[PDB]
Amino acid sequence: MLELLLLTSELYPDPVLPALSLLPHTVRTAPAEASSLLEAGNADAVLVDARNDLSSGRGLCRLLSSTGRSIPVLAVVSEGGLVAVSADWGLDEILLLSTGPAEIDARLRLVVGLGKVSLGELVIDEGTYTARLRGRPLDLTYKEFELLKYLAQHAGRVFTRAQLLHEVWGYDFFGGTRTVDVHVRRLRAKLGPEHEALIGTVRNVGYKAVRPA
DNA sequence: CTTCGTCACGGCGGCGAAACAACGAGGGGCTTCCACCGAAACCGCGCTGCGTTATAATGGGAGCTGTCACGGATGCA
Repeated sequence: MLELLLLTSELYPDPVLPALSLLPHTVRTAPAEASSLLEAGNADAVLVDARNDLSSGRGLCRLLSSTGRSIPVLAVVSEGGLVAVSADWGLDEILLLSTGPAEIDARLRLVVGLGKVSLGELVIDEGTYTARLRGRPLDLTYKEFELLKYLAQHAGRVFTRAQLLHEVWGYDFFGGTRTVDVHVRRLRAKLGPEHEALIGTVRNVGYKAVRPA
């Protein structure tokens, strides 16, 4: 009753997951391509092969992730390869290549079968990449909107420039930037006289966010 | 083509940490025994030396000896 779409170059679903033939779910196969995500129709779940290669499997799990709406993404890895399997893959469920038929059935029937938190005086709207600080208008540049976003949810957490750099930027990451200094100085300006006490900037500890009061 | 985002550039400055000098409690400087080294001793005894042996016994075993020549030093006649 589920259409499972395999992105695997094995040309058969059998060595990727052996016991799946014991369940009468339909399996539609294609090589591990992003364009075969356009090959998804009424697929209820999707399995990626990452048994020997954790990197492209994790990135494909990432390629699916955050796109929306979304159909939940699954992957199959090895047991010594479960070290890299984490929440950073964008997984909803991970499968091993030795999980049983009723086990895969239960994981599938679990996974295929609200608003933002208010409020730290900085609302986050995901549409135009902008916020709202005690006032409707709040212009945030491409990276001056996520810098506040990064310090928003991790309020109270201490983050160094590089720790911020690789999540706030791509990052590349360049050096000798002061881009944090350029931003936080700018992010402490468009926030008006009030809420200047939203970021904790003590010397050489990085740039932590201080939540009220 | 237009207009916005980013990323150094350079300084500013206020924190900040490390160097330098008022010194007092763990070492340096005290006795106080006796298992001990170490002495001093008290030995005996392998180890070397030295003595004696009482029928008669009364002359080496051995060695295999040659060159080639030559000056000369040495016993004869």
